Amino acid sequence: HMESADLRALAKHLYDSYIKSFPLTKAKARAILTGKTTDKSPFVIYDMNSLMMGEDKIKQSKEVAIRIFQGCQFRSVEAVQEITEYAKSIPGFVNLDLNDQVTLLKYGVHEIIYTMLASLMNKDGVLISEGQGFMTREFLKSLRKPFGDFMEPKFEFAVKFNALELDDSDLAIFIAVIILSGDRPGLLNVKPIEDIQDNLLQALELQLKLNHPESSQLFAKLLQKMTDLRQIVTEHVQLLQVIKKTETDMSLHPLLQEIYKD
Amino acid sequence: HMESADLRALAKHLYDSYIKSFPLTKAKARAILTGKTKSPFVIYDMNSLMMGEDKIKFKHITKEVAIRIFQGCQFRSVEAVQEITEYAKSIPGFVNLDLNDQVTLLKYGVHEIIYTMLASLMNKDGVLISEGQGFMTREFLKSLRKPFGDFMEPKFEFAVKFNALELDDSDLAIFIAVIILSGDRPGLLNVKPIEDIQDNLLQALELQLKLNHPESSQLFAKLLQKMTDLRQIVTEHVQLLQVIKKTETLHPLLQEIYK
Ligand SMILES: COc1ccc(COc2cc(C(=O)O)ccc2-c2nn(C(=O)c3c(Cl)cccc3C(F)(F)F)c3ccc(Cl)cc23)cc1
Ligand SMILES: COc1ccc(COc2cc(C(=O)O)ccc2-c2nn(C(=O)c3c(Cl)cccc3C(F)(F)F)c3ccc(Cl)cc23)cc1
Repeated sequence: HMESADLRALAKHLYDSYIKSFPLTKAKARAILTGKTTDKSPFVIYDMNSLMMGEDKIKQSKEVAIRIFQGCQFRSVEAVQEITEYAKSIPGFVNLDLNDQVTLLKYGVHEIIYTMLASLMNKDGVLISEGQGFMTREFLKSLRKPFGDFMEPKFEFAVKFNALELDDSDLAIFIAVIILSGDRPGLLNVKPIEDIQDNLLQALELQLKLNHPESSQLFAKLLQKMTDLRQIVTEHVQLLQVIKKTETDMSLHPLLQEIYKD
Repeated sequence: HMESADLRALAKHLYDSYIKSFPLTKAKARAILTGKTKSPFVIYDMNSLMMGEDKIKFKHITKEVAIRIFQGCQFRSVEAVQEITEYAKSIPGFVNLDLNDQVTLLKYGVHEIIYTMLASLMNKDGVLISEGQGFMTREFLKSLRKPFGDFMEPKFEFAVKFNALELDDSDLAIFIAVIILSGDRPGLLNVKPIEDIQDNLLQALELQLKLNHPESSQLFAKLLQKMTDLRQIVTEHVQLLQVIKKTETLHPLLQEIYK
C-alpha cells in the first residue's frame, strides 16, 4: 500500500516523538536495572523502614498503602499528560473530529500506561521517581486490604510482555496503534481512524521484521498481547470500584475521574 | 522458515479436512441466507416455534419456551465440540502433542471456535439451525424473557462485526486451527511444540489472506484483533452460563452431559 521508504519514515517520525514525549525510556530503564553503572543505581524500597529512608534519600501523612496509592495516581496523571502529548504527533490524529480524539484518549491511555509500565519492570519490582527508586514486587504484594492485589497483575503482564524484547522504536509504533482503535465505544467516524491505523500497522509490521528478523511472527504475537491488556484494564477498574466504596475519604484527580466514566 | 509452496499445501490440507468435519459450510449457509438457492422453515414467534418443533426434527426435546430454545443451543454446541475435536486431529502436529495438552487446548478452544463458526450461520436478521433447514429470527431470540434475551443478542452483535471481514471457508479453516494451538492456555505442560505449530499456521494464514483478499489491507492484523475480542466475549459468555445454570434451577444425567 505504502512504499517501504514511507513506512520507514513513519517509524522514524514516531520514534522521534516518543523520545520527545516520554522522559524515561525503556533504554534508560534497562541501563538502570541491569546496573554495571555507579551513577545510575536506584535506592531500593523493600519494607516499611526502607520506605521511610527513601522519602529522605529520593527527596500527606496517612496510612502507607494510601500514600503509595496516591503516588501511583500522581504518576498516572503525568503519564496521561505525556501520552496526550504523544498522540497529537501521530499523523492524522489532530485532524480527527474532536469528540473522537477525546474518545480515543479516554479508552487508550490505560492500555498504554500498562504497556509502558512494563519497561520499568522486571520480575522483582518497578522503577519509580524517574528511575531514582525501585520498589520490590513483594513489598507491593504485602500491602493491606485491596491495595496489595492492585499492583501484582501489572507484574504478571510485564514479565510476559517483556519476553518479547521490544525496544523503544518498536514500542513507539505499537503505542500509536493502540490509540487509533476504531472499536472504542461512541466513535463518530470510524473509517478515518481505521485508515490511520492501517498505515501504523503496516509500519509496525515492517519495523518488527527489520528490527527482530530472527523473531518469527513477532507481529502476530505482539497483537495478541492486546488481549492481556484488555483483561488487566477490566481487572483494574473493577478494583477501583471496590476502593471507591470502602475509602470514601479519598477521590481521584479530575483527569482520572473523567477517564473512568463508562 | 516455511516455503510458500509448503504453506499452500497446509492451507489446502486444512480446507479439505474442514469440509469433511463440519456439516454446514459458510458457503452453503450464505446461499441459504441470501436466497440464492428449498426455503428454510422460519421461526419468528411463539406459534411458528411450536410448528417448527413439529416440522423440523429437533433432537433436543425432552418446559418454558425460553428454556427450550436455550437447551437447543446447548445440544448443538455439544455436537460442535465433537466436530471441532475431529477437525483438530487433522492439524499437522496436533496428535503428537502430549495427551493432556491436547485436552487442554480443546477445553479452552471450543468456546471461541463455536462463536466464530456460529457467525457463518448468522446475518443481522437471524440464525440458521438444523443444518440450514430452519431459520430463527434475531428479533424473536432478542425478545426472550428474563436473562435469555440478553444471552442470545451478543452472539449476533459479534457475528455482524466478524462477518464484515468477509472470510470464506478456506480462510476460516486456518483461522480455526490458529485458535486451537494457543500456547497460553492455563495448565499446558509443553508450550514449545504448540507455539511452533501455531507459528506455521500463522504463516499459512498470512499467505492465504494475501492471495485470497489481495485488496484487503492488513486483514491479517484485523483478524488477529478479532481473536483477541473472542477471549473477552467468551468470558462474558461463560459467566452468564453460570448465572442461567444457577438462577434458573433438570435431570442430573442431563446435567452431566452439559457440564
Ligand atoms: C511511591 O511512589 C510511587 C509508587 C508507585 C508508582 C507507580 O508507578 C507507575 C509508573 C508509571 C510511569 O512512570 O509511567 C505509570 C503508572 C504507574 C502505576 N499506576 N498504578 C495504578 O494503580 C494506576 C494506573 Cl496503572 C492507571 C491509572 C490509575 C492508577 C491509580 F490511580 F489507581 F493509581 C500502578 C499500580 C502498581 C504499580 Cl507497580 C504501578 C502503577 C509511582 C510512584
Ligand atoms: C432451537 O433453538 C436453537 C437450536 C440451535 C441453534 C443454533 O445454535 C448454534 C449453532 C451452532 C452450529 O450449528 O454451528 C453453534 C452454536 C450455536 C449456539 N451456541 N450458543 C451458545 O449459547 C453457546 C456458544 Cl455460542 C458457545 C458455547 C456454548 C454455548 C451454549 F452451550 F451455551 F449454548 C448459542 C446462542 C445463541 C444462538 Cl442464536 C446460537 C447459539 C439455535 C437455536
